[PDB]
Amino acid sequence: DEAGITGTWYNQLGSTFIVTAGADGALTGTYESAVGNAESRYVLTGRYDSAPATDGSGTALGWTVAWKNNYRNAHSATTWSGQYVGGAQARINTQWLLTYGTTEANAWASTLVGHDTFTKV
Amino acid sequence: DEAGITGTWYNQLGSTFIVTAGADGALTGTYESAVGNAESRYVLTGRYDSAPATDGSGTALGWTVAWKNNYRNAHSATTWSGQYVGGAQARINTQWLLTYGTTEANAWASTLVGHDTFTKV
Amino acid sequence: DEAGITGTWYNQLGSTFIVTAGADGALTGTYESAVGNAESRYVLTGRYDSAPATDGSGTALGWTVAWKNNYRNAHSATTWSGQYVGGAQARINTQWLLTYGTTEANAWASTLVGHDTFTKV
Amino acid sequence: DEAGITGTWYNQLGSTFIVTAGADGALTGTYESAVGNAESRYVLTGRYDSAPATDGSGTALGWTVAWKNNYRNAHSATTWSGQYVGGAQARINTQWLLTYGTTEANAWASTLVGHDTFTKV
Repeated sequence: DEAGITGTWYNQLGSTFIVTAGADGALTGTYESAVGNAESRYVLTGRYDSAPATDGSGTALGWTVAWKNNYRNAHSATTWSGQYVGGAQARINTQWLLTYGTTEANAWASTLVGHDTFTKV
Repeated sequence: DEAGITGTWYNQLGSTFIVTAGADGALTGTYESAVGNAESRYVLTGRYDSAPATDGSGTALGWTVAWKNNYRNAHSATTWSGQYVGGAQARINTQWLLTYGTTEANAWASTLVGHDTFTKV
Repeated sequence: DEAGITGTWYNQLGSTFIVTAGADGALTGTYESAVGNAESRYVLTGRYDSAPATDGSGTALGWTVAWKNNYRNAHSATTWSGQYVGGAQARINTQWLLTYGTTEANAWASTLVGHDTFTKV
Repeated sequence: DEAGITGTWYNQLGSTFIVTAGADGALTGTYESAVGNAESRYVLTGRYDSAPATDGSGTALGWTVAWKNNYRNAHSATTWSGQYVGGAQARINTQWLLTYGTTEANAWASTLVGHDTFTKV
C-alpha cells in the first residue's frame, strides 16, 4: 500500500495530513491541525504494515505529532492508531490519544481520546 | 530532556524499549514485546517536546511500532502517547492504542487500549 | 433533556438502544447489539446530567451493559461515555470501552475501544 | 462474585467507591472523587457479569457517574470499564472515559481517558 498511502489526506475537522510511505514501513510527513493550540505544519513520523493481509483486511499504521514547531509549543503529543482501507473511496480510520505535559497531581487529566477519519478529498 | 529520555527502558510486562532522542524532537529505536504476537526487535519512531515547560510538568511524547519484522507479521500497529517524568525514579507514563487490520464488518473490534509505565530499572 | 433522551436510538452498526431518562439523572433500558457475541436484549443502566449548561453545550451521559442475559454470556461489559446533542437531527455521540474477563497474564489485551453515534432514525 | 464486589473500594488517587452488587447483575452505590471538579458523594450505577468463567478469569463490570449532586455540577460523566480479580489482594482494574458537555466546535476535545486500580485497603 505504499502508493495508496502516500499523499495528502484530510479529516472531518479540516486538518491536513501529508505523508510519504517508505518501502521499509516508514511514515514521514507533516500535519496541520484545523483546531486546537496549533498553527502551520508540524513534523510527523510513524510506521505502517508494508506486507498486509491479502484477504480484504485493512493495513495497520500509526503516527505521532509533537505539537512544537517554530510558531508555537503546545507541550503535547498526539498519536493516531488505525488502518488504511483502499479503493475508490479510500480512507484512513483512526483513534487517537493526545497527552499534555502535566504535574504529577494533574496527571489523571493528562490524556484526551478521540477518533479521526481521513479521506483523499 | 534529550539525555534523560535516550536509553533503555522497561515496562511492567517485561518489554524493552530502546530509544534515542534527537535534538530536533525525533525518537528512534527498537521495541521488543514480552507478550503477544511478537518476537525479537521491531522498529519504532516517534516525537517528543524538545522544549518542555519548566514548571515541573512532564515532557509529552509518543511513538509507533508496526508489528512486522523479519520473523513475524502481526498485521497491527501500537501507538504509545504519554509523558516523561525526570528524576531519581524516572518514568515514561503512557496510554496506548493497538489497531489490527480488519475487514469492514469487524472494524468495530479493531482497536485495543491499555497503559504501560516504563522505568530505567 | 429527559424528554429528548428517552426513546429508541440506533447506531451506525444497526444496534438498538432503548432508554428511559429519569428526573433524578437515571438511565435505564435495554441494548441489542447487531454485532459480536450477543443476541436479543441486555439490561443497561447509567446516568446523565439532568441540569446541563444552557450555552449550547451537549448533555453528558454514560451507560453500561454486561453481556449476560438468558441466551448468552460473553463475560464482558461495555461502557459508553458521551454527550446528547438535541435538535432536528438529535444525536448521542459516544466513545466506549469493552472489557473481557481475562487471566492476569492476558489482562494487557482485555479492553477494546471504539466510538458509536446514535440517531433517532 | 456478589460478596467479593460489594463493599468500599479505594483507588490510587484516594477516591472512594461504595458499591452493592445485586444478584441480578446490578451495581449501585456512591463515588467520591479526591480530584477534579467534585465534592462529596455522587450516585453511581452499573452492571457486572453475575456468572463469570470459572477458569481463573476476572469478572467484567462497569459503572457510570454523572458529576451532578446537591453541591456541584461539572457537566460531565465518567464511565469505568474493567474487571474484578478476587483473592487476598482483591482488585478492580479499570480504564475510564470522562466526557464533558461541549459545543460542536469543541467536541473533538470532549473526552479524557485514564486508568484506576481499586483495592479494599
